[PDB]
Amino acid sequence: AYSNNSIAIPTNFTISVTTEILPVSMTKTSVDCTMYICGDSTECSNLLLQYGSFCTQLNRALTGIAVEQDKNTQEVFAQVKQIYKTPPIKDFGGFNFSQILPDPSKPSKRSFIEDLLFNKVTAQKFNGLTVLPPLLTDEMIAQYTSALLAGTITSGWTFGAGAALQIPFAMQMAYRFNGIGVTQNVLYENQKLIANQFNSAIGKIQDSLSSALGKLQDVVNQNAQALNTLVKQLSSNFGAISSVLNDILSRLDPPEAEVQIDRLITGRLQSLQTYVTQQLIRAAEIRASANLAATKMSECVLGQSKRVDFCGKGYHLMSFPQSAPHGVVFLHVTYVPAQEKNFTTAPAICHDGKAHFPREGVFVSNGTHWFVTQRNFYEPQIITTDNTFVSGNCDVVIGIVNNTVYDPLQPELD
Amino acid sequence: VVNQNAQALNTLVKQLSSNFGAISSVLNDILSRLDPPEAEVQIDRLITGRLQSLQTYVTQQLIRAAEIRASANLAATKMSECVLGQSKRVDFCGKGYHLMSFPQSAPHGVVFLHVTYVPAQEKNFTTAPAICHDGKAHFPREGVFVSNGTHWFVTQRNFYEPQIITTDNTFVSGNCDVVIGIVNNTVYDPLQPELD
Amino acid sequence: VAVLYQGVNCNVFQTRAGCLIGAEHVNNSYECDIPIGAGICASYQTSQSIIAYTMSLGAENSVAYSNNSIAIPTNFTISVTTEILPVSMTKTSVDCTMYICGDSTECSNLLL
Ligand SMILES: *[C@@H]1O[C@H](CO)[C@@H](O[C@@H]2O[C@H](CO)[C@@H](O)[C@H](O)[C@H]2NC(C)=O)[C@H](O)[C@H]1NC(C)=O
Ligand SMILES: *[C@@H]1O[C@H](CO)[C@@H](O)[C@H](O)[C@H]1NC(C)=O
Ligand SMILES: *[C@@H]1O[C@H](CO)[C@@H](O)[C@H](O)[C@H]1NC(C)=O
Ligand SMILES: *[C@@H]1O[C@H](CO)[C@@H](O)[C@H](O)[C@H]1NC(C)=O
Ligand SMILES: *[C@@H]1O[C@H](CO)[C@@H](O)[C@H](O)[C@H]1NC(C)=O
Ligand SMILES: *[C@@H]1O[C@H](CO)[C@@H](O)[C@H](O)[C@H]1NC(C)=O
Ligand SMILES: *[C@@H]1O[C@H](CO)[C@@H](O)[C@H](O)[C@H]1NC(C)=O
Ligand SMILES: *[C@@H]1O[C@H](CO)[C@@H](O)[C@H](O)[C@H]1NC(C)=O
Ligand SMILES: *[C@@H]1O[C@H](CO)[C@@H](O)[C@H](O)[C@H]1NC(C)=O
Repeated sequence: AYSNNSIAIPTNFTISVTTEILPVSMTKTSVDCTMYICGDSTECSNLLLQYGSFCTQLNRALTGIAVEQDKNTQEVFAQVKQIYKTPPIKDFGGFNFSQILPDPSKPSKRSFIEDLLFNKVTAQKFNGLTVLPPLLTDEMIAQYTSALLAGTITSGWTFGAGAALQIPFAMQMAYRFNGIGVTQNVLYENQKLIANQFNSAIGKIQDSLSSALGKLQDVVNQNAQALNTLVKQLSSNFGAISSVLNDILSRLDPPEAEVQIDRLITGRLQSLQTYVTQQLIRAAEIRASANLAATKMSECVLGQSKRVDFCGKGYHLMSFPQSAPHGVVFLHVTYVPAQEKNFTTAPAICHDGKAHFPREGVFVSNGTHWFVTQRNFYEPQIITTDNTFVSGNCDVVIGIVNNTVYDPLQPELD
Repeated sequence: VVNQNAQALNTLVKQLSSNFGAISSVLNDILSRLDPPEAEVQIDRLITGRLQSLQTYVTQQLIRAAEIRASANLAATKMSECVLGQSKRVDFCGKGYHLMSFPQSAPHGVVFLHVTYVPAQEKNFTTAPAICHDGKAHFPREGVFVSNGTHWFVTQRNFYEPQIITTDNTFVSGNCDVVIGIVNNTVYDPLQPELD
Repeated sequence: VAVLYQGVNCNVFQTRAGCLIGAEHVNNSYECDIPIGAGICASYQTSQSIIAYTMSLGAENSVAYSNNSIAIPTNFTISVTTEILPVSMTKTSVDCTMYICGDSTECSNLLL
């Protein structure tokens, strides 16, 4: 229902925690050029000398892809070069943080949620398909995620722009409310309710991740499928008589075998060209996912964002990053007002003959009453001379009513 | 970028010298060592090999152009956000707090120069979330209450500046029983001697 | 030099990257300099030689957390920083006739 004289104001609010997943890197692979076309044959190298520039381009291109996974891993999990210790005392005002911070007695340095994500996560070398291992282990990555998680719980946002500064958590959350337009007294009046809502939403997340991940197994699926695709090409002919070079060499002198060897060479070289171009496109797609995740790391975690729907859904408060195989997991802590009530409203108020405009609030009315409240939450205040400012007369305002203003200087006259 | 272009050109030039299975790479030697009806297979092998080289060169240049355009759009957004006005995004106009920025030209590119605002030294202090005067709670307007341990002040959240606590720096919104951490300390009203 | 192998299981130093020949393993860890893989970073320090060590994560510092104490900056600095970005690349054009065919008529006929 839309009207020219009405407004509805939030009265309660709820907190909720939202998950989003993004891939960060992908399996590194290096494919020899000679071995794939030629096994242990000496004559198979000689016919390949004419195309030596193709082997040098194909070996250089997978190296240039190989360094990109190292830059993608090195740009998201490293916004600080200081490892912040984790305090022993665990009282943070009633906000129970026993799930995202890692328990010391655990033998691995993951916490509980990283293990749930680790359990959800799902000879080849003879043909020359080598897999190189990533530069960083999951324990050192988990050391970086533990430093980043500790820095928001200890220093707020002023540790990634400068040297760390301590601050209790009770003022950190009130600093986050004034950034979205809410007075801080709503935090100080209802801390136990939000703390138990935050603990219940963490338990809801533990139940939701345990019941999904459709964007972190596919990137492994594409590489494993494409590798089996290059495997099956070893048994194709291309209009040849056999699929094994030593069988051609064992049965027919080399001059009477060059017509089969060149026909196998062009086909296998063409399949290498296909595999290399497919890896270049997927690597560029990963580069795009990596730069976007690095911006979310430097935007949601450090500082607070003024962009609607950049971190979660709702008015963003905090984030808590986690680490899982080949990808990051963000945990946004949004704020969503709940109950509302319809009310009569007015742009301005005339009293003395001067238009009284509200400072930071909006004028509301209950019929018998006239109050002012903050835009994003209900709290009724009487009209005073410290809550409005005067400007001009009352004839230029289309919608104005009459109501008396109490001067707080009346007892000052007594 | 200059290195990548000079390699991509040099490989095109080097591929001219390979026969790709032929008995010579010089077209005039093909036309002199066979009749064209029998030299068409050597010419077609050179045609297929040079077309494969040109195909790979073109695909490589299409690939590089898309990344260069992505970097140009990123520099455009830094041009309209770092140079003009301030941003409130941290780690997107250089380390720490950013004030203004200064574009400088460079061959195939641009160099930005930020002016960063970084705190340095600090001092330890005993805080309080809120202060109970006479039944009412006094929350600071935008400050945070600090105290050396013998005097209580209020200041901004990023720079030291002691100021005497006053009724014009706090607003009341209830009582003291709903707030844990509140201390007992009186508040000065500067208007009382003005009434005398 | 120090020759490193990838899949070869053998100053021999055996790692998860392969077999490492010609580097003296030490227990003193440093900031990474030359990355090899699996957490191994080599350097040329003390006599000085090609040494092998497990990388050192960031730098340690103590954190101080209280339930009633705050820290307020009292001095500030001004500095400048640089960021380099490429905006364009060299424009090139290649003719489909001259590259494929030098001087010849049937080489143009075959390309119809
Ligand atoms: C705003 O919503 C919260 C959460 O529902 C309310 O908190 C509950 O209040 C009732 C009061 O009887 C308690 O029994 C519950 O335990 C509280 N929390 C839960 C888990 O629901 C709060 O009272 C609501 N406030 C308003 C203004 O209605
Ligand atoms: C936090 O929750 C866990 C799991 O229920 C519990 O074992 C722990 O004691 C709780 N800690 C606090 C501070 O209540
Ligand atoms: C708004 O509240 C008034 C006062 O109770 C009531 O008369 C009216 O029906 C309400 N309007 C809506 C939108 O329900
Ligand atoms: C608001 O709408 C009502 C019903 O159409 C109308 O009578 C009244 O004049 C309107 N007031 C303004 C300020 O437009
Ligand atoms: C406010 O009071 C003036 C003077 O009596 C009157 O002319 C005007 O119509 C009133 N407006 C209302 C009813 O809000
Ligand atoms: C800090 O914690 C200690 C131990 O629980 C407690 O005695 C003290 O009152 C707390 N101080 C504040 C202001 O929270
Ligand atoms: C503060 O003063 C009130 C009233 O005298 C008293 O009841 C309360 O215990 C005092 N609290 C402290 C912290 O001294
Ligand atoms: C290397 O070989 C030795 C002897 O067979 C064996 O004990 C060891 O486990 C092997 N290590 C690896 C990395 O395979
Ligand atoms: C810190 O600030 C004071 C007062 O402005 C000044 O005297 C002192 O030289 C400054 N120190 C530094 C680190 O520049």
